[PDB]
Amino acid sequence: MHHHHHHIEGRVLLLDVTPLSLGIETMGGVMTTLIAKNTTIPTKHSQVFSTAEDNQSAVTIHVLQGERKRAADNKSLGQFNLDGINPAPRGMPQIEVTFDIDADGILHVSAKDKNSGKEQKITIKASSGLNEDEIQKMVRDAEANAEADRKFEELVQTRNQGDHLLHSTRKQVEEAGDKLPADDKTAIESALTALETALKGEDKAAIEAKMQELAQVSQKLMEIAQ
Amino acid sequence: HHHHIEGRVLLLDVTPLSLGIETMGGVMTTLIAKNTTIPTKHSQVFSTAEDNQSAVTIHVLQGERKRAADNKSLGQFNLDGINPAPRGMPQIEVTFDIDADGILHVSAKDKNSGKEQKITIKALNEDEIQKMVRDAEANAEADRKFEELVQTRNQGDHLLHSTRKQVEEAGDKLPADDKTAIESALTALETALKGEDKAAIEAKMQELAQVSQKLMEIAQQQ
Repeated sequence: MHHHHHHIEGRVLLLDVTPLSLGIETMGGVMTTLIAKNTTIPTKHSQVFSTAEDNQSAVTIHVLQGERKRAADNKSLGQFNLDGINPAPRGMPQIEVTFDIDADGILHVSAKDKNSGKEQKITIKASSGLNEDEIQKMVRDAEANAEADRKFEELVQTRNQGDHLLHSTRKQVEEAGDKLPADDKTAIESALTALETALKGEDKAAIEAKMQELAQVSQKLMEIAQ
Repeated sequence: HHHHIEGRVLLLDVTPLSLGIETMGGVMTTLIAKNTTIPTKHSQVFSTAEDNQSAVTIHVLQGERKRAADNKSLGQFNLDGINPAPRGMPQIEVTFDIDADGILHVSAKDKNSGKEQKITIKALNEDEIQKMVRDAEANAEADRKFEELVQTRNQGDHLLHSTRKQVEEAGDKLPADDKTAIESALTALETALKGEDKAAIEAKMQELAQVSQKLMEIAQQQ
């Protein structure tokens, strides 16, 4: 006797639901959703995130509310800081961010360093403002821009992948005095400047091609100097 | 190196597929989304889909498909001991917890009875993962239309049964022509739920609400 008259919703009378999605801002200005809309309070989500660059001592938890992928197109609840992270390469540290909304509708956002054991913790309301004309306007707007939103997401991904290489190679440009051959660092310079201008923009794996081009130039020097 | 936060953290694995449970309508409700960093923990609250429901079946699904039959079943468990009540009343807290080793812990806890059941599933292959993602990509429109359809059906079903309860509440004080109209609208809606069209359903829901005002007040006065 398994599943019949055993089913599940999804809808619970005595409890509130989240009017619209809640999350944090991540590199590239992208909203990473933690608690999705129409989620029934109380709810809790705990997830690990990391620093966006090498030797980074601090991160800003930025709480966003909305269905848009672009952070700026989402309502910004509030933000706080967590510092005192032992330096380490980009992606190395482990920051546990937790969104816990209680029965009263109070969002408890916390960020913890799994290394130091240090945690900054705040509460904020998800229930303020709103007024469903607003909510519906927001979600409808999200429905309108959905394609552009997804495109933007993949774009940002490729982008940050490029930014990492930019910062890296630029930080790796001088291993020693004049160790890197002269006039190579010139073409390299025009290359990565033209890369900074390659992303203020829209497109594409074109950037990616530029990246796979700029990886193998100084790769000579660097690899032989390893 | 300014202030930012990257979602990608190395040394830590990531969910290959979306994980969730089967919910009313035969739809897969996602708790832990695809490409989420392990360890991760998500918790929500669910209720019964029916009145006087003494138990719930937690059916754990993995995949990007909206239909439950279109995803992978990781396991199931029954939670009994639930004090029979109207639907929506019981509070069943469902938790998905994937620890560092990649182990899935799914728990369900009835907050009234305090009784709790918990399963642990271990850790598909690259093929059939990419097959799943592929099927998702291909059928995405059909899936979305399906999810919307089941949302609408759920709405209309709540409306249907609550209205029927309102009728049963006072059927003696309810006018004959009014009763006939209401029951025609109910039968119409019930029939429309079995269909594939949203607009038809929300229409019949509308029309049902249009003739139900007297029923509302009369039910109240009892």
